[PDB]
Amino acid sequence: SLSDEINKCDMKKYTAEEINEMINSSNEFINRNDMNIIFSYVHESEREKFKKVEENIFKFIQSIVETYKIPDEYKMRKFKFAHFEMQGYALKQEKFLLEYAFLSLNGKLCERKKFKEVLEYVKREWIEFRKSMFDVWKEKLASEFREHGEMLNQKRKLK
Amino acid sequence: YTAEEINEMINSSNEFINRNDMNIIFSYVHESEREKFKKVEENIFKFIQSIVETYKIPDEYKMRKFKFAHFEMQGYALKQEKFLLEYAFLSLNGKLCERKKFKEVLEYVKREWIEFRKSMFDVWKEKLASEFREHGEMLNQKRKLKQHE
Ligand SMILES: [Cl-]
Ligand SMILES: [Cl-]
Ligand SMILES: [Cl-]
Ligand SMILES: [Cl-]
Ligand SMILES: [Cl-]
Ligand SMILES: [Cl-]
Repeated sequence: SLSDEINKCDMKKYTAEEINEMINSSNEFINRNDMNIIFSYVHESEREKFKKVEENIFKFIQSIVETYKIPDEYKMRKFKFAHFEMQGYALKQEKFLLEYAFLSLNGKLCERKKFKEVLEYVKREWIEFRKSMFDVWKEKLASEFREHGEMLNQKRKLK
Repeated sequence: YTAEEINEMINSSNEFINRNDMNIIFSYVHESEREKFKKVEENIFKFIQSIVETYKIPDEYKMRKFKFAHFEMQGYALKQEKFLLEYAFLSLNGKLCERKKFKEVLEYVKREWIEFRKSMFDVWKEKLASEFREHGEMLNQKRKLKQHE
């Protein structure tokens, strides 16, 4: 749609031409800003292309769904869990490539102080993530189960 | 890998840290956060068990909803790990790099992603095709069985 194009044009930070220009620059060295811009563009490009692969898989499985008149309940539940498994494999691939890029672009050593700072931030963010997850999912499932339980009691009272 | 070994490594008097240690610490930390996440899920599920018993909700509904919630939570946990891996990569990477070397790394990352995408397409077409074709065939057979009364 039109609004999706306007919202994207109004948000664009990088072009493909800019990125190719940066990659192909005659400059012997490349600074952290330019490296971050390129990795942000690449992360985004790989994220979009991955989604197109998932669409193509789901379009293909749709042909089997229609051949065997498979109900939507089964189709959507299986598509949902497959999406999760594919995300899982993509994270594992990105993890290896981030480690590859980290070791290839830097020296053998890093300041222990800086490493300890990053590590303390990761640990604090995980505690914060876990607290939030507890509160969010406890409420999501409580409402869903309490509601379904009220619906059952209704059907039970009727009989 | 012990909790004493990793605390010893982080608290080392050594001014710098090598790859071997940095990876052995991030592996231990990824594992520790993975265990701690599972404890949060258990706590949620224990709480929902109280509502299950209050309304006498059947196990079939309970387990199916717990399975789906698990995958949604793990989905958010993978996204959180991805952000924190990216955070650590950008924070520890140096201010300058030889452009030649950067271009080489970038060309490798791009080729690996093309290879990943080709493989993923094929692998997941096969996993879901077999699963759906099998479920479909069993549905037709169950339908013919009821229709032949
Ligand atoms: Cl079904
Ligand atoms: Cl990557
Ligand atoms: Cl470094
Ligand atoms: Cl499972
Ligand atoms: Cl992490
Ligand atoms: Cl890293």
